[PDB]
Amino acid sequence: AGPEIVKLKKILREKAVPPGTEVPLDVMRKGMEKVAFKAADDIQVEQVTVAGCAAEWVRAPGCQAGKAILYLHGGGYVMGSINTHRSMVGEISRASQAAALLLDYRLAPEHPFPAAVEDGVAAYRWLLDQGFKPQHLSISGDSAGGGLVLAVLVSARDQGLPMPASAIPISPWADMTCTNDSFKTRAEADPMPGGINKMAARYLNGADAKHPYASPNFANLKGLPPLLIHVGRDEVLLDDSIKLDAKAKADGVKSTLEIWDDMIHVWHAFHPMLPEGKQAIVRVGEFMREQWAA
Repeated sequence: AGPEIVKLKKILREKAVPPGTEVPLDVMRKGMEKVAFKAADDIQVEQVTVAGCAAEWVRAPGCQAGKAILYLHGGGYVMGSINTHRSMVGEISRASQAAALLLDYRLAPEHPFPAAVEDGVAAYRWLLDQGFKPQHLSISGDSAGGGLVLAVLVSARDQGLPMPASAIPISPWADMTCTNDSFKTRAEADPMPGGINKMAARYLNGADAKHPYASPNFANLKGLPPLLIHVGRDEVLLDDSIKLDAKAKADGVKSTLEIWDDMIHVWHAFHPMLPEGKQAIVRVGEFMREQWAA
């Protein structure tokens, strides 16, 4: 284990709210906003509106004309924004030499499932309408946002939309039942989970937790484009990614799973102080670019 991850783990444990204290949603939202990394100052940004949602085009230096990432941010379907994610997304734009469309999709409990999926589908539709070719498109996202990547592809496929060249779920939450072994197995190693059930409850609002667009580990994934799945060994959501990968394989989908030893939930987001964070982002961009050559 690098010294950075050890130090980051320690920091994350100090700051965590003890297990079981109920933090109000508005407190969690504001906290997440207040601690958001500022994006690199060579990242520029352009505010647009897409499918009735605020979005930003997030363009690092070196972007290729004609290419785009639909980016779907994490936050358990209940929090996160353009602000919480602009930094990391700017580094994914840098690594993939493509502009990212960062969508402020509708969040539960105000807008429960399937609002976020409708927003992602419509955003993808918007990109095709703007004239981006599907073979020039990628979709990526972290945590809740990473399951939503898969939910969007499935829903889009069902609606006759063409698939993009690739998809990169980062630490995807793709199974709202939260029953996988790793919630027990990886819980000690994970400094980042009865709070994950509250999110699920807020998102679902009574809907089937095995609904394909809520929990794409139960969806038919046939026809989806090549996947890169990043997950940390040291995370409660390990099993979501292992099982996602197996599902995709079974379903005929080209899938590459990288389990990064010693890594935590969306360790990418800590790229400013974590060498592996930077490395994993460079890898995401490498894969998007590889898939854009094939």
